[PDB]
Amino acid sequence: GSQVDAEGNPFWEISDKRRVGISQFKKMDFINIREYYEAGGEMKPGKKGIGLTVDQYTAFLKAIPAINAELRSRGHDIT
Amino acid sequence: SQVDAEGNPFWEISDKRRVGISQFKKMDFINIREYYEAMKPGKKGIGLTVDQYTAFLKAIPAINAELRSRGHDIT
Amino acid sequence: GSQVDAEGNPFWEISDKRRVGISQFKKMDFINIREYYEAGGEMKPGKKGIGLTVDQYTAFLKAIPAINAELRSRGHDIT
Amino acid sequence: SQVDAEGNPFWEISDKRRVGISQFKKMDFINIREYYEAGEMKPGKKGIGLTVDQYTAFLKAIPAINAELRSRGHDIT
Amino acid sequence: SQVDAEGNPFWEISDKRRVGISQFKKMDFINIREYYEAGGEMKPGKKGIGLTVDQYTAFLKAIPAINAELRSRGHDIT
Amino acid sequence: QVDAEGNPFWEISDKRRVGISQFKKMDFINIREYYEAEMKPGKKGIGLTVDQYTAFLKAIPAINAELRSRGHDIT
DNA sequence: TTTTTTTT
DNA sequence: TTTTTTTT
DNA sequence: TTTTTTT
Repeated sequence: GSQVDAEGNPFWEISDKRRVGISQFKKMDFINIREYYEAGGEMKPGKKGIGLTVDQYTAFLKAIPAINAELRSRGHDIT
Repeated sequence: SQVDAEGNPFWEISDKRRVGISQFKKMDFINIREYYEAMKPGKKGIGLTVDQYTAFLKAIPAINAELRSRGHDIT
Repeated sequence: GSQVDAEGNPFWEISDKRRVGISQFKKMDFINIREYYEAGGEMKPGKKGIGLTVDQYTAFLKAIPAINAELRSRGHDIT
Repeated sequence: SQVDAEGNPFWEISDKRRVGISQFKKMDFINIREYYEAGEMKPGKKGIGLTVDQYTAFLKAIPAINAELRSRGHDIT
Repeated sequence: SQVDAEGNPFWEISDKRRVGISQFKKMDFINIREYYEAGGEMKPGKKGIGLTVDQYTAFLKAIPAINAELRSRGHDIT
Repeated sequence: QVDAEGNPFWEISDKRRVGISQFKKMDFINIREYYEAEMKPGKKGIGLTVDQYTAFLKAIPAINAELRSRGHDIT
């Protein structure tokens, strides 16, 4: 479910140490997919990851049906 | 719908950026990564497991919702 | 018996590819039963497995006598 | 000690986690697995299936792991 | 005299049993093992034994005795 | 050397024997690990049928060849 | 300069 | 949305 | 004290 950090930036966990988040930066929005490390009971973002510009994420959303199909063909249950 | 040098399929999301599926040791990963010209993979990027990629997928409608409310159009 | 992984964590082999290990996360102890894969030297933990809270583990331990009894009535020897 | 739909026995280790024995390809398995609800209770992705040899190797390690857990402050009978 | 998927030599002795040489932790092992089919590719199974080079050589020393006893029980050995 | 059953055996290590036995009318050539109490046979090990053992014997020169070229010393 | 741990 | 398998 | 988001 949709959580929020200190800055009020929304994130969703996709692992125990991996998130997707929306942050703002130099007037633009960025969708980040990144590993988090633990630092003093809190979670900071780490070097392993990628920040998507809004358009790069929408190009991504369009390749999803093709990705989904190929996965199934390899025996995965994609709902 | 392209196919790379290894034989894995990809989809360009930028001049330098790709989404792909690769198999490393019988195991499947969904990679989102920057590429530089040799076209080799670089520092920025992430290798998602299937479980991780499906968790992502379930979060997508809400992400789009929050993206929308910040003024972006997603279909 | 108690071998130590790269990061100081105790593990016990139960197979050439499966292990039980103790490790910390969010400052709490987790008992992991997980299969490992080889990679450029060391065995690293894999995606196939389950990680137990300590109470989950002690609940398992409470179930062991009855499990042993049921395996024996299927002709397995259990020391 | 309870019985599932497949008639197998299980012991609950938490609200959505189970340990149980099953037969499959005339072999016995120790299963430690997450379950989810569906009109009723189905096994999930997270989990492992132990061959009895693997399970007996486990049993052998228990006193050692138990000692470790006590040295970290856990109460383990 | 054929080579497996990993790249090691082996010899069949049954329908599902191989003798093979593999390297592990810098030492050579001679495995006498049962294999199963899986992904159309025979993989090593639970049943078998891995010999260190010293155990295999000790084993070769015991062969003429083994052969003798088998012959007296009526088996032919070349 | 003879074990408790009456079978002959040959030590190939401090805990490992080669022995011949006779179960259910056939002859087995056993390569097995044994353990203390009065030694008794362990799970780890393999019992060959005479045929498999003869197939084994044919390989031996080829195996010795392989090991020798890995610098091992075999008479 | 790619690619597999950790609950409620 | 299950269920395995070398190497002293 | 001990590396580490954002084209």
